[PDB]
Amino acid sequence: KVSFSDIVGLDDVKEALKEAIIYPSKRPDLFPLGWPRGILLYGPPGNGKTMLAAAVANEIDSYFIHVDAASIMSKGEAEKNVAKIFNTAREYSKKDNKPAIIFVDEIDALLVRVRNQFLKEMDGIMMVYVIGATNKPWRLDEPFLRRFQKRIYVPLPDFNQRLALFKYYTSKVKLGNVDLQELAKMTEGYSASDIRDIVQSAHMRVVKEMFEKNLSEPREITMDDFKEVLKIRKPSVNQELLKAYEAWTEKF
Ligand SMILES: [Cl-]
Repeated sequence: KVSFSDIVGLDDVKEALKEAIIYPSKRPDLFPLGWPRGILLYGPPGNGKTMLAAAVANEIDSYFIHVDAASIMSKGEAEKNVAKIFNTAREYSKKDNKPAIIFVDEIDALLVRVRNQFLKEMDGIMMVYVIGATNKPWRLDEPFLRRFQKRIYVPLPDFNQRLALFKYYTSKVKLGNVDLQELAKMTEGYSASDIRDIVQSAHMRVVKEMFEKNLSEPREITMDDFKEVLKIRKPSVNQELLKAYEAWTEKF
């Protein structure tokens, strides 16, 4: 569904995806020195890596093949599955004159037989892209990383993104006099998925009250409800984990 224009902020992430995938897919003649087919999206979990990847496929009218690495690693059947993913990508790309994107969620789960088969297919496509997503980029060894020449940090949401997230999630519920700009100010450090969880939990407070009081509709959610949720629900990404991303980035 999603396109770049549905996505608030992330201007640097968008630019880096345009440079790596959208521009060369639209104008391959403008990249005579070549371009990477392996894009690594990395950073804290619950920040829209999957949605960014889907949005890229929409921008370039690509086929999108969504792969979860943990499901491949629990199949033998696994090498066959890796081969079949890349060959489906190739055959559909050529047959329809259209790029194909293989999105591999939790790519670090591949970590050696599957790892080796995977890298051989990467070398082989080098119009198919592989976007790998990880929140543990330190788990990838340097040889593995050499097939991913574009590495993009996807950050925690900033003020404008948090505000758009609250607007989106709360449009589904009944709010009282709740200033969404102040909820966004108070949530510096929380991830996109923490924000969804905050709204769900604030709604759960009023629903639970409605049942306990035997009423038929919940009351409006108030600022008091959100603050009570934020006392218990802390950012799921702490300072330690964030400095690990900075250290990995400067190193790589
Ligand atoms: Cl994510």
